This record gives sequence, structure tokens and C-alpha cells, in this order.
Amino acid sequence: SATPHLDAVEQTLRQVSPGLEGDVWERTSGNKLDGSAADPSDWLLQTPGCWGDDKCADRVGTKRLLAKMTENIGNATRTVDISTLAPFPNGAFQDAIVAGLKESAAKGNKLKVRILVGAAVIPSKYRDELTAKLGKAAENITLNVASMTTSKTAFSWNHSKILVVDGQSALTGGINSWKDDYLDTTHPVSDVDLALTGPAAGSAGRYLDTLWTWTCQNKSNIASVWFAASGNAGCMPTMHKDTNPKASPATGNVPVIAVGGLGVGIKDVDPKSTFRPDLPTASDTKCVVGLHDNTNADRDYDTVNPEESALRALVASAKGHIEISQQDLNATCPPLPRYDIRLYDALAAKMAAGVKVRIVVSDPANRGGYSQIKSLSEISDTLRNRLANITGGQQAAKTAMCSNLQLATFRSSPNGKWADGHPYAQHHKLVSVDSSTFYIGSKNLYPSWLQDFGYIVESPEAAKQLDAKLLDPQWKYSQETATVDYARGICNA
Ligand code: WO5
Repeated sequence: SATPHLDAVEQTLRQVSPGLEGDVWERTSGNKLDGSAADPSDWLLQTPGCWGDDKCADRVGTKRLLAKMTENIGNATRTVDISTLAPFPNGAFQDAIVAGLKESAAKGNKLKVRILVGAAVIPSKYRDELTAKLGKAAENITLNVASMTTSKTAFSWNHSKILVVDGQSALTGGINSWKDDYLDTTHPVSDVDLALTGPAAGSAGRYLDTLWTWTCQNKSNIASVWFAASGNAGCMPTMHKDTNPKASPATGNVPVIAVGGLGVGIKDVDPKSTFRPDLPTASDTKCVVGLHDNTNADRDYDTVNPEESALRALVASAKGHIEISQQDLNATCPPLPRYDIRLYDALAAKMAAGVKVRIVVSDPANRGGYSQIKSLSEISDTLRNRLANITGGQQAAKTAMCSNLQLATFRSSPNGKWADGHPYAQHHKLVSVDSSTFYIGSKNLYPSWLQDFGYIVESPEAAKQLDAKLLDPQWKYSQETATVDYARGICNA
């Protein structure tokens, strides 16, 4: 196979969540990473993209992200489908959406549009604001806007950040459309989306139909859903299926696995799954005895959240090296368990076999929204303890870890903080293996029980562009904070 990593992941997903294939996860061929002729790596919609400069003067990343949002929407002929985490898009994010919608309306197109947010008056106000800003272009648009909560007790609601146009183009990643955190600030959050086209955009459209089908079903229950539409328009549970081809056109040669999760409160189990996991044991992840742990001790939860298993399978597929860039690997407990045991066990299995692991997280000084640990020791201790189970003791665990781990906090320039004195915040949900296959999406590696979505792309060419444009500049500046770095013999943990 040309695609050993996807092959492995796909075999896992089909055992975990067979009934969700097509809708919540899906393998496709024939896609394209959607970069420009001039800078073919600029499918990689990183922000801010001001490497080396503690003042972030030239934000080539941000500029390209907003331009690409506008360009994709402006090319719509039928549908625009947006999900994010509340608040609703504002600032220049909202401006980009408005500009795109006006452009499409001026090219003669009549559009259906869905905008869905997860959250803990807002929707109708956002609809009205958008409608006002569109002017005459609003006459062309059938709009649905909604906020939703699927479980109050599991803190479950939409967390995906997706923009799909005509079922053909898709932008997704970790970026919320929040002007204060990303744009109008001298300490912008560092994050990444990707832009693709092809059948894998269809996959995202079918994922969004899954969420909207639940949302429209629950639209009269105020505790669950707040819905607003333009004119006399109804809720559109299946806009994608109804408006776009099931057979999405091919655009390139890139193979992709789309994968998401349904969180808690949409669907409790995949009734088709016969998955029978070995559930790891004995860790110190559950800080309190009362907590129900969906991440580590709920088989049914896995079957409706294939993304957790997909990310653990991506790690397990690595033959040489794994790079992980996250806000955090660990969650705040309560209400969540501190870590995903199976993920740390998969990383430990890899280091024990000499596969190199790099983890870069957000500076704990953020705490200090954008960090959930006090110290990198909270990561290294856990990896060491899980390594001890398979290397025969704590000493052999520490040696394996020091010979195979790079663990650090993020910086984007030579300075320990931004020039304005605020720590760098990082929010990527990024995993790359073997300079071959990578995940970009909204699903954090720390325990979380939300509706999420992302893509796993197997393309050494694209993975090399990801190295040059993101992971290499990240390590260049971030390596100075490392507590463990096998490449320089640092072992302070
Ligand atoms: O949008 W998210 O965990 O990646 O709530 O900060």
C-alpha cells in the first residue's frame, strides 16, 4: 500500500463504529489540499503566521486565513455550512463571511446557509445582524442559525469548527471565529486550519447533516436548542444531502479519512458495533470516585466517538517519529478525567520501541483558558508511569523516555513571551507521523466529550510542507523550553 497509515486507521474505525461509516467518519480518495499556485503550502491555514517576530507585525497566516474564507464563500453556488463554538463569528471573521455571501449573491446565486454553534436571544440577534449587513444580498439567502447543548451533565455541545461550501470545499481545524483572541491583539493565539476540496468536503457535509438532524429534532426544547431562520424558512436537517451531490467531484489525488464524534446526548451507542475493547487499567486519571469516565471506561461512548480511537490509531501507525501540537494533553479534573490512558499507553509503546515522540503544549503561564496544567511534569510523569508497565520499572521507564521524547512549551520567536508581555497561547489540534500522515481538526487529545471533527491526510508531500511551514519553525523557537529533548541529551523530569 501507498497508504499504510490510513489503512490501519480505517481498519480500526470499521471495528469501532461500522454504523457511522459515511456520516461520522469516512475514507475518500481524489481530494486536493487547496493551496495557491504561488505558495502551494498555503492550504495550511495557520494563524498568525508571524514566525520570528515577538511583535507579530506581518501576519501572513491571518491574512491568508481570512482571504480564503472569503474566496471559498464567494465561490458558493448552492450551500454554505458553518459550525463553530460560541460566540458566533465576529470582527473580521464575520466580515469575511458577509463579503463572501455578497460576492456569491452578485454572481446570481441563491444560497442555503446553516450556522451552528455549541454553547453552555443570541441566535435571533446574530441572524438579524447578518441580515442587516447583507442588505439586498439577503433576498438571495435562506438562513438557519442555532445554538445547541446535547448534554448539560457531560458538558456536551458542538466544538467542531467547519466551513463547507457546496459540499465541495472545506476549511476545518482548531480556529474559533473570535476576534479578541485571534485578531485584534498583540498576543494572538497560534492555531491552524486546513483547506481542501473534493469528496472529503462531502464527508463534512454529511457530518453537519448529522448534527442538524438532531438539532432540528430538538428545536422546540429551549434547554437544548435556540433556533432562528430567515423569513418563513424551516429548519434544514439535511441541507447537504438534499442540495449537493452524494458523488462529490474529484479534485486531486489525496486520500483522506474524515472523522468526528457525537459527544454525549445525541446517540448513546452504534447498534451495529461489536467492538470489544481491552480497557486499560489502574491509572490515576480519575481525580474524584464519583465521576463517570467516558474517555477511559465507556465502551458505548467510543462507538459514537470514533475520533478518539482514530487519533490513538494514528499514533500506533508511526514507524519513525510522531509530532503532537496541542493546547494540552491533560484536562482539568473534575469534571473530566485528567488524561486518556489508551493514548498515553500508545505513546509509551512507541517510545519503548524507539519511535521518537515530540509534544509541544501551551505555556502553563496562560492559566495563569489556554492551559490546563501547572507544569510539563504532569505530562512526563504520566508517560514515565505508563512506560514503567512495559519496560519493567521506573528506571528503565525514565531511560526510554529520555532517549525518545521531546517535551516543551510553545514559542514563536526567540522571546519567552510576546513583546507585549503576555505568554504565547497555542490551540492547535495537530498530530503528524512519519512526515507522511497528519490530523488537523477540532478534536483535542485531552479528555473532552464534545461533538468534534477533523481530517487525517496521508500525503508525504503535504506533510513535508507542514514540516517546513509549521512544525520546523515551532521546534526552532520552542526547543528552548524543553524539559526533555533526546536530540540534545536533556533529561530534566
Ligand atoms: O474551542 W476549544 O477546547 O479547542 O473549547 O478552546
